[PDB]
Amino acid sequence: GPHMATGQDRVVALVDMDCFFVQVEQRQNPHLRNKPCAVVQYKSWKGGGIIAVSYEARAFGVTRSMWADDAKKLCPDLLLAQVRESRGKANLTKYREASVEVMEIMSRFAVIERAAIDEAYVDLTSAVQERLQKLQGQPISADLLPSTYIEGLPQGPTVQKEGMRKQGLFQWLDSLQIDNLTSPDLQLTVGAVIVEEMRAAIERETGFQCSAGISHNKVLAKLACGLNKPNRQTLVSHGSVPQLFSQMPIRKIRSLGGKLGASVIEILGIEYMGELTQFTESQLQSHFGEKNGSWLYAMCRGIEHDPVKPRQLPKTIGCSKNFPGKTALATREQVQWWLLQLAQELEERLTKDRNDNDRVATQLVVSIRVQGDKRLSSLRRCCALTRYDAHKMSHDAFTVIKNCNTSGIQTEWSPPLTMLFLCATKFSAS
DNA sequence: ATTTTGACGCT
DNA sequence: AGCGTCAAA
Ligand SMILES: [Ca+2]
Ligand SMILES: [Mg+2]
Ligand SMILES: [Mg+2]
Repeated sequence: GPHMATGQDRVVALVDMDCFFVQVEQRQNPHLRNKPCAVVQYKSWKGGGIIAVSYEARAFGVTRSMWADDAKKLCPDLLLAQVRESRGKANLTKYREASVEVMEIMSRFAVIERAAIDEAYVDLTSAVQERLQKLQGQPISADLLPSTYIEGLPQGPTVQKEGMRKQGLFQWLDSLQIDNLTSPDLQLTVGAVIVEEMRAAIERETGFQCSAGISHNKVLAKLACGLNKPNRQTLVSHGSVPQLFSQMPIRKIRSLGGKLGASVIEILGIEYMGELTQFTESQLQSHFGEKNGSWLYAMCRGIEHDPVKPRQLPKTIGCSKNFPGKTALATREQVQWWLLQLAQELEERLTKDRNDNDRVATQLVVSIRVQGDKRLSSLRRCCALTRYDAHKMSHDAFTVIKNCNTSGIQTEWSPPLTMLFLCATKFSAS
């Protein structure tokens, strides 16, 4: 009752760019705008692997991970943009730079946590308090929320999408208590007003559209974001959680899409997030561990305390290349040449990072995969990163992995290498 | 023969 | 430290 926390103490948004790499390429090449199109890496093997897909192309069934040759079977007029190749490998610089554009705009509004190349969490609690003080009891107009959905509405006693959106928004705003500055629902609504402004700023200043979720915590904000993509935002209130979770597959909640979620389903014999409420906290801890159990117990009630971390920059800078099938590296010269290629890209990126962000990486992580291992990485070794020099870094990586070559012949490498990975970590101020 | 990333937990 | 899990485009 009066002491039960309800996880309504914060306003958190999650902003996620729509079909991000596709929008970067469509900005650059107007011929691709408003077309079925996809972004592809490499071309010789089956036309290249698709990594991003416009919504027009998704209508034909094109998805990520599809070979372009296969996507063309579903969508013969599919347009393609290729990821840049430098030093023999795909190079994602253009997308990293576009990400910085968006992250810098979002940081004007609030502290952000960079969650991926195209998404960030925003802690809006303080901005909301400020805006409520500015508003001075003034009601919030639907015109301030032109792209907002209120999850769960309309309800109770138009057949077009925008009509339904407005009906739900009208029901929500008609029922708000705008004179109570401590009302969580009002706080979320002001949060959504701010996110409309942030999304408008992103589109105005970059050309890129995005979706967003607004709720009381990161997990619900992320879930909310996906409910009405693209180019829309969704408010998930605390009160919407029971109905929302009553038919929500467990795997849809962030962190439950893999083995742990599968085990929750198998061990407990349930399917939907809401079914978790019938277990005690101790029961959940007994199956999934102390941390996961407490997290599940609160999360299924819509409560999560994970903070929006103040971190706009990536914590690592890495470069990786697979060598599948017959292309596996089987000679020492090959291994050294590709380590050099990777180290040269890494050096370029590190030097730019040092100039932009006043920091230096101090550890180099080398990871490899040998033919015949189901795991992504077969071996990982670290060494000191003391100089931003590609030849030194490639030599040091070779030194730390050379003992993996079983082959009695110095010139031959066995078992062949199917992946090389260099990652700069452990940044210190500079 | 998706590939190329990036964060964080476990022991 | 090295390995594993989960998640982005
Ligand atoms: Ca996205
Ligand atoms: Mg994303
Ligand atoms: Mg995606």
